[PDB]
Amino acid sequence: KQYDFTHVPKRQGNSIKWGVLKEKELPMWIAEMDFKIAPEIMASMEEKLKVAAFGYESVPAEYYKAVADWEEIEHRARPKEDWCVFASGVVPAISAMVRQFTSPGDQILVQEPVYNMFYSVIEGNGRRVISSDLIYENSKYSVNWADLEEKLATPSVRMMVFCNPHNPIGYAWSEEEVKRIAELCAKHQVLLISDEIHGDLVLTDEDITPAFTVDWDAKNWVVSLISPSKTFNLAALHAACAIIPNPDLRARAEESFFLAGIGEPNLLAIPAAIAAYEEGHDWLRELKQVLRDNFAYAREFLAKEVPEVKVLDSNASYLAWVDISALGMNAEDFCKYLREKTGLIISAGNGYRGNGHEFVRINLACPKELVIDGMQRLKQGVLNLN
Amino acid sequence: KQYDFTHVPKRQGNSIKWGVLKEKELPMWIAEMDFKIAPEIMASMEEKLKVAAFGYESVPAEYYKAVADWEEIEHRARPKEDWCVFASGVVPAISAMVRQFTSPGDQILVQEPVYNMFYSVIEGNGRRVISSDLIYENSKYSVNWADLEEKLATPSVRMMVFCNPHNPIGYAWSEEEVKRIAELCAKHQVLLISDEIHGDLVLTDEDITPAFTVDWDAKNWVVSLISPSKTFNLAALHAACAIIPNPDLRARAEESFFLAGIGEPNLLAIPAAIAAYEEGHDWLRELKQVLRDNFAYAREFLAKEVPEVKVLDSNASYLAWVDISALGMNAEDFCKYLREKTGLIISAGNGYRGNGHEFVRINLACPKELVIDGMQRLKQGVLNL
Ligand SMILES: [Ca+2]
Ligand SMILES: [Ca+2]
Ligand SMILES: [Cl-]
Ligand SMILES: [Cl-]
Repeated sequence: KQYDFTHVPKRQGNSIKWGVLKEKELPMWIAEMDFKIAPEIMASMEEKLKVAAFGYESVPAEYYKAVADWEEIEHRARPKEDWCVFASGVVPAISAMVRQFTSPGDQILVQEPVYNMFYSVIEGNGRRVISSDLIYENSKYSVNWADLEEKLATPSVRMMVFCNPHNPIGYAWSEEEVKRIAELCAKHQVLLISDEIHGDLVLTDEDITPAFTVDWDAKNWVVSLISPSKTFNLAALHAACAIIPNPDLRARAEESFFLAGIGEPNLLAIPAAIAAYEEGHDWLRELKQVLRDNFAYAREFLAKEVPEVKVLDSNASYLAWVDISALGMNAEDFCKYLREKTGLIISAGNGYRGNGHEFVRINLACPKELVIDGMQRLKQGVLNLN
Repeated sequence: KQYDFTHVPKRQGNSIKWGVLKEKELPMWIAEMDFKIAPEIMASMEEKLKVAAFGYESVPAEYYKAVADWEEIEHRARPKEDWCVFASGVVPAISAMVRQFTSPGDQILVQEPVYNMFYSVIEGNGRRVISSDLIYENSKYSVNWADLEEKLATPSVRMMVFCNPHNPIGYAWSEEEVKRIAELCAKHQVLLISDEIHGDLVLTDEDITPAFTVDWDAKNWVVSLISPSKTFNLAALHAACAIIPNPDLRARAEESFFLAGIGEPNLLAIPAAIAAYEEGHDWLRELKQVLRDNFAYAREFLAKEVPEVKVLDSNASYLAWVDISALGMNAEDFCKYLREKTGLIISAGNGYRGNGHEFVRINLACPKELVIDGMQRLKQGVLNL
């Protein structure tokens, strides 16, 4: 390989993932990777530090050009650069747009189970979550299209937060799916906020369909949100981008980002994001193969060794979604037991709502040696359930 | 000198201060310095980059300890470490608190002329600015205390955004003034948001009185906002700290920061702020020597060579507030003219409201040679009018 995917980066003491651990505990919960970032990103960060003065920065045209170039090359989906607006994070941009584009008490639609932060930003802002729950049958999730449309058609339903690809299930929607969702939203005058943060991590020979690509009959109703954070192991960089084709919505979102204090870059966001999006292609290619290898190992190991659990077929993300229903234990209980008995720390599905209490989420973006250790621990934990 | 106050940092192309300038142009407008940062802070940033993976960060106890040690050493005012809450920036924290601690339509009190971004975050959020204007007489500003109180006691006036020290005028309020303002707010059930971002830049023997030092029960109505950003030339670091003695108000503020997306540090904020506040004392000491020398030169030069303008007396900040009323030109017009004629770029007072249309603001946090150049350009501008 061209890059290092074998050694775990040594963190400083205030790391969430690696701080405040007990001896020999193995964290596989929170969505950050245990790989070094692309050295091309590191080089840009080092060069920027050498300025040795960190005053106010603008977002340059080159930022948006980088975003468009990356989407073109990786997804054959080139947005117009004028559509693009810097924000310091995806979830903060969602929070700002909740406040700008809905009123207190309004309902915002999601598809449960889904990323727990969506509930926080909706409910924390005094909006109300409504779900069109994903249907779970024969170990796969699907949409109830009539139920989704009925809910979208509700007067008080004003926005849809769409996870594309969908976390935690790891599903990159088909083109026809994304188009149908956009069409339904536009039809019912519902803003479609498409959170595309996992969009570079499709592991099959498929690709995402960014919301911004939909036909002009619906394109004015959509916002696509992307960031290098998940793709490149840069949660703390605080660089993201909203892609908003409608100019009036775009102006208003931009104002909302400035109000929230999320519209101006920190001292690294610009050079580091530009380096990721212009020079990170090769590193990503290699990462995807490391991830495929890890998922293949996990799937084979659990199928053969722990038939009590079922790793869902998923096509995107570095997070495995594992049906633990056959164990007959609430996931929160199971994960607490597992950590106590084995030191393995994985995420309980409960906070994703939907049917999440029957699932655990396992982060596989780590060296193979850590995956092996974790699988062994998970097995021992299930075996010891007596 | 132990540290470098003579070379201007060479910026990348997206710098606001230096970014789009004509050859020859001399920017002395926006409040960032033309000095390299303390090497101790650079060292901490370099060390952090070694991690080469930048996942999620907590705020360590060491961060609050650093803040408290800094305040103790530099201001003789140690906060309890428990009072402290990280935020990604002072203005963004003010914005969050406007939304959490007031309702749409409420009035938020300032003292004009004052930092223009206070108006943006009040009005943008759908609150209404109200001012108790600072009275300008005999080349000095003062407070109209009866007017201030009348406004604070108005039912719809819910918060005061208090600039301590006051930008753009450069005034570090006395202990008695800060205590009085806090009392007035508390008595009238108004939250005092004390923006203390210029507090480490008092250039006289005077020192700031942080709002968190006021006696109980007024103390339960105050929030002190600090940051290494102005002190250390770190605006883009996005590290700040709210100091909030009232535990319930503090928890609510923290919640508001997370809700807005400004509660989580970026991948440099923690080590860099810790370095600044633990190891930055000697650099700051030397900086104040250079700033005093710069101000002394500007005052001497303008008194002798440009009697048509008047630099107001100020005890804090690296920004000079200069009365240009004798020129008989709106400040915005004069600054445009000045830039065209001489290439000097200074801030028109208009945007600070109050009586700012009669003033210009000049940033003196640059090498002495740039100050000498800029003062000469100013002279050239004024005399050629
Ligand atoms: Ca193929
Ligand atoms: Ca076996
Ligand atoms: Cl709207
Ligand atoms: Cl309140």
